[PDB]
Amino acid sequence: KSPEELKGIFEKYAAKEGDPNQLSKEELKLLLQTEFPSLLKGGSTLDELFEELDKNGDGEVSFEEFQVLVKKISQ
Repeated sequence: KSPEELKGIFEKYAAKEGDPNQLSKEELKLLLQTEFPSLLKGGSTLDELFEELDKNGDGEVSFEEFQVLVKKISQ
């Protein structure tokens, strides 16, 4: 999906919890389950993936640091 579509997705799942800008594990899980069910395991198991994506180290994943996932996809 284009970065734009991925933004749309990011917003969808983020907003589904409430926070528009930042995904928790659950938003990621549902996101991944719907759009990329492999990636729940693939590359890294969800919990580890979350840490890997959360470069800023707050816990929850912003659209910017979420680009690490898109990088992984590109790889």
